[PDB]
Amino acid sequence: MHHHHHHLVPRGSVHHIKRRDIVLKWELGEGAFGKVFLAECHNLLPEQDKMLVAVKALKEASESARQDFQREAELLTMLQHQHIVRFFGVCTEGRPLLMVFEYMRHGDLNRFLRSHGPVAPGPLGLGQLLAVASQVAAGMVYLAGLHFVHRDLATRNCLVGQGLVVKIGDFGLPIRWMPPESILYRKFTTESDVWSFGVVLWEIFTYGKQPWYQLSNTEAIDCITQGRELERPRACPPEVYAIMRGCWQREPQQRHSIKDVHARLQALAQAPPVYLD
Ligand SMILES: CC(C)n1cc(C(=O)c2cncc(NC(=O)Cc3ccc(C#N)cc3)c2)c2cncnc21
Repeated sequence: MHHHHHHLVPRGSVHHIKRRDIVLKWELGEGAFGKVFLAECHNLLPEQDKMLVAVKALKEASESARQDFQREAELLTMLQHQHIVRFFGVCTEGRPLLMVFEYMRHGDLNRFLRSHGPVAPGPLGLGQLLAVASQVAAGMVYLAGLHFVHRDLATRNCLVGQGLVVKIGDFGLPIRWMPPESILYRKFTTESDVWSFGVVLWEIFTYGKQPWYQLSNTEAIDCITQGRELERPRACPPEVYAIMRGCWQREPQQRHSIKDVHARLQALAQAPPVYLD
């Protein structure tokens, strides 16, 4: 499960939260092994007696998944950045085992883009789309610096919090977001993550449309492996499409670096370019 992260070694133990300090409210979702709940957490942060958090409950007993649980928690406690999901700790007293994360009030970024298409309710403007893209790219610069390969960067795996703050997580193959070498050879690197970031840019600029939406799963695999490129979205300025093309170079060593992609998006976000569809 975490074999590709073997080079990442924790400095310290995970934060432990007493079960009685967690008060479950309602389900936010499920999926990947499995249930996510909104909850109140007591005695976590000094500033607030009680605070909202998101709690993931482990389904398995197992005891293989217990080893995976501990390793996952150890890796998540290392990820400390403004644009990476914030992990608060575990609860190991009793069953099921719990993982506690920061509550991000606006939910996943894919749903957010779809519900704010053509909080402040309404369509997201160019400056806002660039700000979302810049934040994801900032998170990816941090991951590249840690030599951490995400492997499933997609808007469904990002969260939106207070003031449109965006953070990268992984809520649980995402073939449509993968480069040819990942599909064909399961080669996952900083370079395959940058290709997926180019696909995330495409999702942002299409307001959360599915990549290769016109194709079946089989047609998409073949088209990616044969070298076809996603079309420039209507809301996408030329400056932004050039970034996508840089992320999508067939040769991984030719792809633009995430530091340059982030710096370019910062430059555009702090402007933005005078672009009208
Ligand atoms: C969508 C919705 C139901 N939802 C889920 C929320 C979660 O916080 C969450 C739930 N389950 C598992 C995780 N695990 C991870 O993200 C692991 C991880 C992997 C890679 C990186 C990197 N780089 C960082 C972390 C987090 C969440 C919070 N607030 C509101 N809705 C939320």
